[PDB]
Amino acid sequence: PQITLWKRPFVTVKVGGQLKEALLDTGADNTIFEDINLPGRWKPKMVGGIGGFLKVREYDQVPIEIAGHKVIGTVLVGPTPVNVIGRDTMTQIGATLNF
Amino acid sequence: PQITLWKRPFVTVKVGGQLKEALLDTGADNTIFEDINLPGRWKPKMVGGIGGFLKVREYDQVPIEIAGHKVIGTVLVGPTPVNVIGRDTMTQIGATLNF
Ligand SMILES: CC(C)CN(C[C@@H](O)[C@H](Cc1ccccc1)NC(=O)O[C@H]1CCOC1)S(=O)(=O)c1ccc(N)cc1
Ligand SMILES: CC(C)CN(C[C@@H](O)[C@H](Cc1ccccc1)NC(=O)O[C@H]1CCOC1)S(=O)(=O)c1ccc(N)cc1
Ligand SMILES: [Cl-]
Ligand SMILES: [Cl-]
Repeated sequence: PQITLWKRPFVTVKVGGQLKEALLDTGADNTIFEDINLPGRWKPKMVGGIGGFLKVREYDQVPIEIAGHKVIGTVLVGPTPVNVIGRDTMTQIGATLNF
Repeated sequence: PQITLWKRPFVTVKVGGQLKEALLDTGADNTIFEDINLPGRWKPKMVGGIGGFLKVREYDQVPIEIAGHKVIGTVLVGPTPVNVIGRDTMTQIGATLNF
């Protein structure tokens, strides 16, 4: 797709085969969801945002699909106010910013 | 330009007569700079993200030079860890995400 930015750029995303929504966020290094339930053990991880630093759960090698693109990546789960697709995943799907 | 996302997408912009670097940020509703002097009146606002909220000054109808274009729009000013160009400004230069 080619999408403009008048509204928040949410996409449908299948993450661990569960159907969710998340914001394509070129300012996010990492991809983070609030309450998807991914199976298994996870690694503690820290992420930083406008307000400070949060402790999140890092789940490795998680399947993610966006726009027909099926990728394997790292997905954080933590108290983010909105689900975000970060640059890690966006480079895997060949996403670019254009103007 | 077509910007890939293997690194953080910084651009140089002019604001308040000064050259500043800012992150092209499709997750940011509005543009925010740290430490700039703008002349008009401002209004106090708050923005939220990862780790909580940030107090900013909202200046309305401010010029920014980004790429080759004069964009007039809202600019927020506050102690953001990184300057960001948000959707409010990117929409005015017809920026799009492509994937
Ligand atoms: C640029 C904003 C962050 C300033 N604001 C918040 C204030 O905490 C602000 C925090 C701050 C100080 C210095 C640099 C950067 C930030 N301290 C402040 O300036 O005092 C200083 C000047 C000398 O002594 C103490 S604000 O404009 O006052 C305000 C208040 C409430 C809301 N909702 C919105 C804005
Ligand atoms: C969380 C999104 C929805 C909103 N933020 C934009 C995001 O791109 C934000 C940009 C940023 C980069 C580095 C340090 C600080 C902030 N990155 C971010 O948090 O990266 C996290 C999530 C995964 O990787 C790490 S914002 O900064 O809170 C924000 C809110 C409102 C306005 N007007 C402008 C900015
Ligand atoms: Cl256990
Ligand atoms: Cl700068």
